[PDB]
Amino acid sequence: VLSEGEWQLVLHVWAKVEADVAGHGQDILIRLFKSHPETLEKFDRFKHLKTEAEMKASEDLKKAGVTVLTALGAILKKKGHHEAELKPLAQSHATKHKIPIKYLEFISEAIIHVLHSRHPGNFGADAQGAMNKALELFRKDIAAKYKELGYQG
Ligand code: HEM
Ligand SMILES: O=N[O-]
Ligand SMILES: O=N[O-]
Ligand SMILES: O=N[O-]
Ligand SMILES: O=N[O-]
Ligand SMILES: O=N[O-]
Ligand SMILES: O=N[O-]
Ligand SMILES: O=N[O-]
Repeated sequence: VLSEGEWQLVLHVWAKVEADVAGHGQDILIRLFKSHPETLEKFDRFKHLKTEAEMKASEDLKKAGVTVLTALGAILKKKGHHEAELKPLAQSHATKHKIPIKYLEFISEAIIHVLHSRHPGNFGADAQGAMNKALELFRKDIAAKYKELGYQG
């Protein structure tokens, strides 16, 4: 359970993300795909992209990134009261996309990497720790839902 102060660190850096969600989503998904190429294979629509340049020019990839961060933002803004939001997301990611928890770990790592790079004004050690705690809570609650749904994750 996060403190209100931890949530405010999370939401203060999230506010900067929201200045340009598309740009942040491109940097985050590209970092994920570069750092863990096997994750790109889950995306039928742009799994053929070969290079970072191709990835940056992909309007579909950009839209995916917006979709991810907007859904994650809505979850973060619930400050742990995210049961309703997590239901559909868990279901799709368990049953349709087949995203293992290990891959949610990799995207959390990519998020933290990009925020650290872009937002040193709002992402010092305390803020990074709060964001890690928020992402760990997300993964914990998603993992519990996966088990309910029948997916070993
Ligand atoms: C913070 C973590 C994540 C969030 C909040 C998120 C959110 C979303 C949302 C909102 C959608 C659209 C609706 C849906 O299908 O549920 C989506 C689609 C998808 N997500 Fe995620 N996602 C996350 C992580 C991942 C990861 C790590 C992968 C793969 C390694 C993944 C693979 C997919 C795929 C394959 C689709 C379908 C995209 C398409 O139609 O081309 N997601 N995700
Ligand atoms: O009270 N701030 O963790
Ligand atoms: O895309 N960052 O390595
Ligand atoms: O496509 N924005 O959630
Ligand atoms: O706690 N949300 O499943
Ligand atoms: O409650 N969403 O399946
Ligand atoms: O649960 N929808 O893919
Ligand atoms: O993308 N992780 O450093």
